[PDB]
Amino acid sequence: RGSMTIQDIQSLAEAHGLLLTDKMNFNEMGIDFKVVFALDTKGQQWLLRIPRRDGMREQIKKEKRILELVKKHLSVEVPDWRISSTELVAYPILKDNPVLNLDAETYEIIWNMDKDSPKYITSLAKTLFEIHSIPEKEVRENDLKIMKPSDLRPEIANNLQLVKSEIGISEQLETRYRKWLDNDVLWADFTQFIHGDLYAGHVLASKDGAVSGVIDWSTAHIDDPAIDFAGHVTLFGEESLKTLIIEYEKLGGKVWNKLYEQTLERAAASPLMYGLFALETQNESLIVGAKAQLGVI
Repeated sequence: RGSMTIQDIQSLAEAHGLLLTDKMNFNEMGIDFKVVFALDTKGQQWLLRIPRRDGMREQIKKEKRILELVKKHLSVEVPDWRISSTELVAYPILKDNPVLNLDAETYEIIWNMDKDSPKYITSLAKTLFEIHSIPEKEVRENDLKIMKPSDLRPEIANNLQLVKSEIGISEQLETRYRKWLDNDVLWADFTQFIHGDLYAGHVLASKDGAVSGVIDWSTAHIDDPAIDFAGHVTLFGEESLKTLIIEYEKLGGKVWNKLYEQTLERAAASPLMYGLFALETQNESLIVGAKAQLGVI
């Protein structure tokens, strides 16, 4: 970006009680945050998230609350936000690398783990169980979004009609979403605390596939549990999804007979959810990417 120097970053961090070496890497793929991998003067590795624009205070305080809450309930590491202002978010680096990363240029998937690892399935299922176990009372106490079963279909109906109007959508994708909305028996009669964007990019694991951490908690709220399975089906396939649901159930994960079906519809609905995102932001580059996934390109 060249928007700020290492000295500018050292000054920001020092102002929040963090003294940084001049050894820094950048990740500029984030639309909301400039990301920095930094070293403090004791050799501790830090992740800095520096907001790209003003107005993100509510977003940052909410994620802070979410991390404080999930920290009490998960066996795996989550970011420990020791700094959290409108100017800077900072946490010490966690134990393991993400399951995959994206090529800086092309956004090609680079697997850090053997995708076929069954230790990924057993450990991911345990984490899913602990996240989904987080009590509603505690969620309400933290002023987080709570979607009830009866809220889900109205909301997605409104998303469909909005995205069709503003971005456009293929006849085949629109009819799949309409059939999904009318297919009552797919929709669970309970909602649970979910990560809200749980896919391999946000899961930290050893090379053998043992999940040790989960990052990027900004989207966490009470909603359709199937949202937390959707990101698995794309990258790992339907057989792997079946193995995961079974492993989840064995732990006492609350399922229904159509969780499988709902997950596939949720995954097939990524282009609609990206439509929504790209539409709020108003970034023209993002709207064009949306059109492509929605099949109007």
